[PDB]
Amino acid sequence: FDAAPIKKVSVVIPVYNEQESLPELIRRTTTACESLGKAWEILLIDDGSSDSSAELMVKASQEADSHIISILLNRNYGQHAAIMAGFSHVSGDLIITLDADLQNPPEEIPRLVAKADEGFDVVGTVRQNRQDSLFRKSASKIINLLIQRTTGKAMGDYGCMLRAYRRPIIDTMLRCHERSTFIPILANIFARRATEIPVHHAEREFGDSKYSFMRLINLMYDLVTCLTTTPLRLLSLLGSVIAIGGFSLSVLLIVLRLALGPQWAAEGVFMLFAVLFTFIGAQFIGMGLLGEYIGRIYNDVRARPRYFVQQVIYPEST
Amino acid sequence: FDAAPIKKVSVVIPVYNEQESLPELIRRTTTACESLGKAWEILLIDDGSSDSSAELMVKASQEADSHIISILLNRNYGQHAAIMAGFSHVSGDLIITLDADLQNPPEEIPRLVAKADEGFDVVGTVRQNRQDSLFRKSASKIINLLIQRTTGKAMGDYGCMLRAYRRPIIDTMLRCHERSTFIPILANIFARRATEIPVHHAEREFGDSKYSFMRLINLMYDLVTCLTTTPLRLLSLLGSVIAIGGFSLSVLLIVLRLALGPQWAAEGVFMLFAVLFTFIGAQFIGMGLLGEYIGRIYNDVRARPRYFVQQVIYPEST
Amino acid sequence: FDAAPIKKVSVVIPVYNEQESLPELIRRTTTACESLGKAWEILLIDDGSSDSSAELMVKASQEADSHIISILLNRNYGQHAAIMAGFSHVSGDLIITLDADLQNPPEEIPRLVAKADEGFDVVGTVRQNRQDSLFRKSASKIINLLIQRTTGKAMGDYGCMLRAYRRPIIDTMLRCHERSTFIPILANIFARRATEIPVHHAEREFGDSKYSFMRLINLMYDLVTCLTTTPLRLLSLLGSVIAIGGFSLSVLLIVLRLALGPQWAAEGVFMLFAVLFTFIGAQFIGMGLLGEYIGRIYNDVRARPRYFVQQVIYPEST
Amino acid sequence: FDAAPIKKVSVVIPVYNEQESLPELIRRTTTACESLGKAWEILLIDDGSSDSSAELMVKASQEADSHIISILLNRNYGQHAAIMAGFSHVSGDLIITLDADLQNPPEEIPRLVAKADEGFDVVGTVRQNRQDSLFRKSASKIINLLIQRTTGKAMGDYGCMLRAYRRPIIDTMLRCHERSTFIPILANIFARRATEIPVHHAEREFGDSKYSFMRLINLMYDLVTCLTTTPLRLLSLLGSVIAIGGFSLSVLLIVLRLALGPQWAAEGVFMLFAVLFTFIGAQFIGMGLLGEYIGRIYNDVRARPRYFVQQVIYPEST
Ligand SMILES: O=c1ccn([C@@H]2O[C@H](COP(=O)(O)OP(=O)(O)O)[C@@H](O)[C@H]2O)c(=O)[nH]1
Ligand SMILES: O=c1ccn([C@@H]2O[C@H](COP(=O)(O)OP(=O)(O)O)[C@@H](O)[C@H]2O)c(=O)[nH]1
Ligand SMILES: O=c1ccn([C@@H]2O[C@H](COP(=O)(O)OP(=O)(O)O)[C@@H](O)[C@H]2O)c(=O)[nH]1
Ligand SMILES: O=c1ccn([C@@H]2O[C@H](COP(=O)(O)OP(=O)(O)O)[C@@H](O)[C@H]2O)c(=O)[nH]1
Ligand SMILES: [Mn+2]
Ligand SMILES: [Mn+2]
Ligand SMILES: [Mn+2]
Ligand SMILES: [Mn+2]
Repeated sequence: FDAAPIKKVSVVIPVYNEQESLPELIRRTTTACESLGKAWEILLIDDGSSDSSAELMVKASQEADSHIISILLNRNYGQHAAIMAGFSHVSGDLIITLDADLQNPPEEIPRLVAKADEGFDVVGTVRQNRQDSLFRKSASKIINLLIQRTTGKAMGDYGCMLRAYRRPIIDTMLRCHERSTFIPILANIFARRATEIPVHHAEREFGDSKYSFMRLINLMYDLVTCLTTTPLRLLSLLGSVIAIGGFSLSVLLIVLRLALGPQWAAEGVFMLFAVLFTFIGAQFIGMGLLGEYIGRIYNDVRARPRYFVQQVIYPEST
Repeated sequence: FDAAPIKKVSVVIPVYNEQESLPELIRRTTTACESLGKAWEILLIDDGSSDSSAELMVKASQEADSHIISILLNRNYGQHAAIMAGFSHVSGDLIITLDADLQNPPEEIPRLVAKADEGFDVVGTVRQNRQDSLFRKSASKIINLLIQRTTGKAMGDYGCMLRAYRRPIIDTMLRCHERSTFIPILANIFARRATEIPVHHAEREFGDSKYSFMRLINLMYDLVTCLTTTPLRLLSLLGSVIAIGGFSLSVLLIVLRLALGPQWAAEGVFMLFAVLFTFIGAQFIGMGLLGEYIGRIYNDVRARPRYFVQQVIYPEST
Repeated sequence: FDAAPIKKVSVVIPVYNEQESLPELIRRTTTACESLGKAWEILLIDDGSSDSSAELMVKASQEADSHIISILLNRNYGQHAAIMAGFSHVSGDLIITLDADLQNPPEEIPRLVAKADEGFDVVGTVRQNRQDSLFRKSASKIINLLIQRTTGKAMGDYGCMLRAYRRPIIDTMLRCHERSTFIPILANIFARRATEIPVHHAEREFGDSKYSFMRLINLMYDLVTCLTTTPLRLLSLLGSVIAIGGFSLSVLLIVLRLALGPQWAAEGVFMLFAVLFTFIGAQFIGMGLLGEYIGRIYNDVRARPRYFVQQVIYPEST
Repeated sequence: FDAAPIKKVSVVIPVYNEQESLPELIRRTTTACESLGKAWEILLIDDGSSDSSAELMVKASQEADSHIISILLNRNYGQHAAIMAGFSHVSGDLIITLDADLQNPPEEIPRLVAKADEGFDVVGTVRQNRQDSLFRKSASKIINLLIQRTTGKAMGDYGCMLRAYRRPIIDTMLRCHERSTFIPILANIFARRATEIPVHHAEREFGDSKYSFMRLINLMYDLVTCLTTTPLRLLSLLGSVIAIGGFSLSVLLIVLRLALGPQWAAEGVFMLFAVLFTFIGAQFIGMGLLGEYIGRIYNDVRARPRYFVQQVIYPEST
């Protein structure tokens, strides 16, 4: 777990129509950062805000002895794209991500900085006081189950964006080819050592959440497609089940009619429907056959590392 | 909006079986360009013309003190491919695109040059006197709706090829991997600042329009495929609707028959048809599942920028 | 048509289980090449022959003052792959391709060399005395129709491998990414100027043709897939036709039953079948929608030139 | 078959939850390697073992005068990925692969080393005493049939991982783009000369086999997808068969009804079902049409060599 000590830190905050909370956010974040006794930097990214957020950001950047860098984008690209834009400019050894709605307490930064200074590459967080509602709860349960099945371990909370990373992870991720990503998952791919911290949560003080239904469906699709290619494998299973059922039912119908003779007027249509079901299952099998190669192409185009080494131990003589 | 002043301009005109209009076009364009009081250049591209257009082009290029460069292609590749070929040779700071049928008045060039000299990267145009016909009007309405939904702003008129660009945009676009493109849309992807101008329109004086039905369907397909990958997402919605309807209808049939007893001779076939509809919906869901990964692969292969920066504002101390 | 004069020539002959014809082939080819009065070279490629062809090839290469180079492959890759292997070693300015079964008269080489020396990049050939049989004739007719529709001109005869190319074409083709190709078509993509020559044809003197039914189906698939992506567009047309027919038939059934009342006992099943046909057509439309993006990806991965320039004509002052 | 003599050898052993067999394995492998009278090296790779295997590996590496290198991975990637990780560090001229369960006798190493020293690039092995059970036997029969059909020769036994390779093969394979591979097959792609050796087999002394049902299905899929793209071609054949059958049956029904008049009450539904079957076959044809291009894209993205040269024989004068 040994690592070089941290001497500078950077903070990345995506902003999108959050003029109401920005004034308090700036003061609280500045106080928290100054409480570290460490060199600090702040970067604010405007994801195509329609309100006056950009004006406040530039005004803050123009204040005397200001440590705030303002970055403007020509349109709305998304939260993670803005985070990548922020990463492209950071100069500190440790990177902190934070939300602009102020639901994440800025006062938790020093704990993350300390734990990362112990030597850990990636430090996560878990919301001890987490709202419970059937939709979010079920989604989180299924998503965490899939994540632990795939990665081999559970990360506690994936939806919390209050996290810390070291610069090498940022440099590694920034060179990836894939255009769409989920930063918390993509970070664990290159992490040699990880930990977590409990933190408390609060509701947004002003405005409304920007994640609508479609903007949430897109996020779910991105997450699932970034995790695994497994869904392409269930089509063949479903087709096999349907085909076996149809074939067995047709054979049983033939045997029953031969043994007992005619029974109903609509017997022939039933046999034809059974054959139709068998063909429909064969169609699912074919689609899964296509999906296998499609997934292979996707993985090859992605060009992720084929393996990751945790450490190498040579003897006294190489 | 500050930018370096313009000192040279270049004009690109695709030619394809337009011998009738070329003589007048050359004179009018030369007069318009000379009215600028600016260094000017003209490039004519032959997109595999079958008539004598190439002979007229070479003769014009061979005239004394001629500023016309003639470029010949071994076959018909298309309008935008010819425009790219022209861009590959331009030397001026500002680039002007114009049609050879002379429907676009060459006299509007100085206005575009002046407005671009103000500092704007991309200057468009809008046809104030635009022909109205149900086909074109509906197509334009739907296309503009989709464009404003995707890009976030409307461009006024996409079908008008009388436009201006600065050289950096040309260099950026010329290095893109994609083989098929729509220049007006691809230009806005890299534009930091854009404007528009009203202009008048006229019908072609000679000949007939070269865009047939199939040559228009191909253009529509290219435009839609260059805009977005959304169409791959509607298949799953349609499948979900069909499957839900079929399942509900089958359950209702079972409940009704149990409550009221037999009602019709053809009841079983109705249940079988309901099951068939459910499976057919599942098939659409599977095809959409494939489409998600196909779109991901397409975007990754394209390799467009993940974000574009409008400007960065550091404090007095970096 | 001006070009540098030719001073050396090279000949490429694929060999695959042709020991019977090789002795006569070597003598006739040597005589023909020596009749040119030009520096000449010969390359023989063994495509994994099971007979003693390799032994004869090496023996010929080991003869005193022999101009024959023998190349052996670890397995059977195909005719065009062997031709590419030959191209990878040629040193002459002009390249000649010839078959090993001796159906192509070696005595026609000097005519090709002379015509190429006139300046033409690519010289083809046409079989004046061509066997007629329904299978081959219909296949050639349809293939030539498609080729002339796509490329814009007809090449006369595509199945004749007796052809000539200049070295720059070979170098251009050899750097293409695509693993499967049809050399005659891929050559015309980069040819600035082409011509043809009539030649006579004969049946193979010994052995049997190596192209079986499956080995011919694979060749047809390679040719069609190298030509165009159009076949992916007919699925949507077929689906549209089927859906329109089904919808019209269902509406007509409803109208007729309302106007005239009940007519048959099996009316409901007919309506259900009409709805089923409509959905089946929608499925074809969806598959074509997928095919559009698949073809786009294929073209982008291929990375062929976006345009080819025949010549550029600057004025007296650049 | 001439090749440089071997002076150093390396051994690669994947380890995954095999603490029970590791102590005996280390001693037996050390004795076998020391019996060669040749410079030797050993590399142990931990594929994310949950038991104490890593502790034993590091302890062995820390022993005085130890020739064992221990490599740890952050998670379970697979057997072949671990073998690739081992290959990334080997320094010897010849590479030996061995299993950790000790079913492969380590005493067979010197025979492989000697035969490879004769000059062969790749040396395989065949299990003379092989367990027979319907599942494994049928799978091996079909797999070997497909392998010999594709590659042109049979390898004897593909499931035996006790094999030897020279360093150039390792370097060639290590630069391949494909993320998923089957090492024995991928090795033969670049092998100029290969041989085999009989060896005896034994059951694992401790623990249980780690290859479950799903972990075996994934391996079968990887093997088949690495071999060939043929499965995408059978869909069109099946569709053609179904469509021809349906069309013939419908025509026969029409002819029979016209000749003999009405015969059954359910005649119309039979004709409709025949039409439905024809359309279903057309759907398979379309899916195969898509599969052709998908396979082309897969092969192009893979970027394997278009041909491999066994040897070149120039005359006395080049
Ligand atoms: O398109 C978007 C949506 C959100 N955000 C930012 O992401 C954070 C999450 O805000 P939101 O309230 O939507 O998320 P919630 O906490 O309600 O889940 C905020 O800083 C937003 O400004 C953004 O930059 N772009
Ligand atoms: O394959 C084509 C079709 C058109 N054009 C050029 O594109 C412009 C548009 O001409 P057209 O009359 O077809 O378009 P319209 O103005 O009628 O929409 C003209 O300069 C044509 O010469 C071209 O270069 N290649
Ligand atoms: O897999 C193959 C098949 C053919 N050929 C060569 O291609 C030419 C064509 O021979 P074939 O008689 O099969 O073609 P045909 O003239 O009958 O169409 C001959 O030189 C063959 O040796 C080859 O190199 N590899
Ligand atoms: O995910 C896996 C599965 C197996 N193995 C190793 O591969 C070899 C094969 O072991 P197993 O007993 O599963 O194969 P079997 O010989 O029973 O077919 C052993 O050295 C395992 O440690 C591995 O490294 N990773
Ligand atoms: Mn919020
Ligand atoms: Mn026009
Ligand atoms: Mn022949
Ligand atoms: Mn075992």
